[PDB]
Parts: sequence; structure tokens; C-alpha cells
Amino acid sequence: RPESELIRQSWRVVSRSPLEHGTVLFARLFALEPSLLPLFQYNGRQFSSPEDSLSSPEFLDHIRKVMLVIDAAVTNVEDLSSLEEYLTSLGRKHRAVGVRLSSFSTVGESLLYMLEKSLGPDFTPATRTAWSRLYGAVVQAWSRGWDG
Ligand code: HEM
Repeated sequence: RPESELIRQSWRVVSRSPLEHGTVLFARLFALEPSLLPLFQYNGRQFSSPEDSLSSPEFLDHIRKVMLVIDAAVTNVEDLSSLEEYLTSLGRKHRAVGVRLSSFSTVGESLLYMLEKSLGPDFTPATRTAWSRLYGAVVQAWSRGWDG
């Protein structure tokens, strides 16, 4: 489908350097919602500043995991069911770590922000809309983790 192609094609560029692009995503995320910072608790320690997170190997590893889940959604765009059980569990895991379902809308905004800045002129409003649909679909699946 044309919309599925809009997603695939846009993802191609940022998929080539996932850590660099995911770093933009998480920098934007903390700027928008600073209270997400303390939810990373590697070695039982809290990051004081957002820039502290960027020196942490485990935090950077987590960026790679996020970008790989998104890549999975892109491979399955139009095939989004295939991932429902995995997303529900991933959702439950985040509830357990203390992320509120609401904070995932901020994640969506950060993903769209990162795509916009990476695509520039290529970020057509059809692509913003398509990604909004895809992300909306990911979030619904995700949400089931919170039991509603
Ligand atoms: C609100 C933003 C988020 C916070 C605060 C957050 C926090 C965490 C924490 C603390 C862990 C466990 C430690 C670790 O594995 O490094 C984790 C695991 C993980 N997260 Fe995130 N996360 C966030 C968003 C996301 C998003 C958007 C994705 C993917 C779309 C994602 C994918 C993962 C994956 C794949 C794991 C491994 C889970 C497992 O199998 O154990 N997270 N999350």
C-alpha cells in the first residue's frame, strides 16, 4: 500500500544510524517530560541530568532496543497483529518499571520530532499522518499491558 510505502521509505534513512537517531528521540523526550529521567535505574542509581543518560552504556543499549522495536513495527506495518502479544507484554513491562501509559504519547511526539528533523523537506504531511496512524496502532497494542 502507498501509506505502508511512505512509512518504509521514511524509516530507511534513520534506520541506517539508529543510535544517532534514537539519541535525538530520547533527548527530545527528556526535554518534553523531565520526570521520565529517574525511571532508568541502572546499578540502582538515578541520572541527575538528561546528559548523564547519554554516557551510560545500558541507557544507550536501551536506545538500540527501542529502535529495533520500531523497526519491527515497520516490517509489520499492515501486519501489525503479528506483534500484539509481544507489545502487550512490553507494555506490561513498562508499567512495571513505572512508565504511565500517558507518557507514551510524549514518546510518539518525540518519534515524530526525530523523523521531522531527519527528513526535513521529505517529511510530507501524508507521512506525518501515516506515522501517526502506525504509532497510534502500536500504542493501542501496548496499552493492553495496562489492562486498559
Ligand atoms: C517512556 C519511555 C520509556 C522508559 C522510561 C523506558 C524504560 C525502560 C526500562 C527501565 C527498561 C529495563 C531496562 C533495560 O532493558 O534497559 C526498559 C526495557 C525495554 N524497553 Fe523501554 N522505556 C521507555 C520506552 C520504550 C519504547 C518506546 C520502546 C520500544 C518501542 C522500549 C523498548 C524496551 C525493550 C525492548 C526493553 C527490554 C524489555 C525486556 O524484554 O526486558 N521502551 N524500558
